Amino acid sequence: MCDKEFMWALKNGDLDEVKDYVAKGEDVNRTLEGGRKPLHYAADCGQLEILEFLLLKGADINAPDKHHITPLLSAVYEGHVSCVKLLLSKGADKTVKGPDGLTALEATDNQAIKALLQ
Repeated sequence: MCDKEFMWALKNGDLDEVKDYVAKGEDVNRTLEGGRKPLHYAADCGQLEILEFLLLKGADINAPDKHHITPLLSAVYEGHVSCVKLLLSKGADKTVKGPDGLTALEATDNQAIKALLQ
């Protein structure tokens, strides 16, 4: 009944706001938009701090089924890749849901993304 605050937080780094909601009892898997999880906005723009958060609890780091993709690639085409680093540190593999060797290979040419293909 208020996705705005809940959602507008993942992106505006209001990590303190998304932290209060899950403070209830593990609920890191609610499509706030219509077909996306709170890990795309956090990865796409979570000051790299928000992604590790809602991931610490559950782990939509792989959940994806209809999105046929995992959030590590979300940061890949973002230039942040500060998350991908501490990301696979948990696993998240890299091609566990992408097309194929795309992951970091066909994703770009900067040595930061290629860091995940390491």
